[PDB]
Amino acid sequence: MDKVQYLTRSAIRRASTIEMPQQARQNLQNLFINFCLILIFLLLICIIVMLL
Repeated sequence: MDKVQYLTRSAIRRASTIEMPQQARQNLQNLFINFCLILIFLLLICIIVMLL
């Protein structure tokens, strides 16, 4: 790596934050529900496997 490091930095930062600063902020919300889903369900799936 040597050029793909700065080329990528400007590929998303100067494209996904200047053209969709209002949408990207709202879309990022999906990261919260996804983690919370996998974070709370990873425990429930164990209740049935540890009993049946």
